[PDB]
Amino acid sequence: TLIELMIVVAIIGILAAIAIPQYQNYIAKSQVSRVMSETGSLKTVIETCILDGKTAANCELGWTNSNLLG
Amino acid sequence: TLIELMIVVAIIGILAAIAIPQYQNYIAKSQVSRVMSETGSLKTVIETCILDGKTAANCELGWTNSNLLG
Repeated sequence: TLIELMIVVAIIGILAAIAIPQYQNYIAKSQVSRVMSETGSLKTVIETCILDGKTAANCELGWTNSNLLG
Repeated sequence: TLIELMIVVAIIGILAAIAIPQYQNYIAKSQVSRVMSETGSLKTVIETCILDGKTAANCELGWTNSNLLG
């Protein structure tokens, strides 16, 4: 019957119009948190350099490239 | 001969006096059935409008004029 197909179309339209929870707030936040870790891991060496008295060129950084540009 | 003509007249009288089967019922029933179908065709759009939440003025009918006023 036509009414059943029209009900099916109405259900499809209802499902297609679901509200998107704006996921950008999540992803970016996690990314920032990740940076908060990586740069934080450097606090160990820099302090160890400063308390040792080495210059900037003599301070060895065990830094590996991060895909978020650090 | 006269008797042959009178027999012809009698046969004409019998043929003219046939019983009419009261055909009004068939025409009335057919018209009512077609009005039934035409009005039931609007159930789909009315139900979709009601289940969608539209107001009376915002429900668009596909109705076209019917030669029967119903």
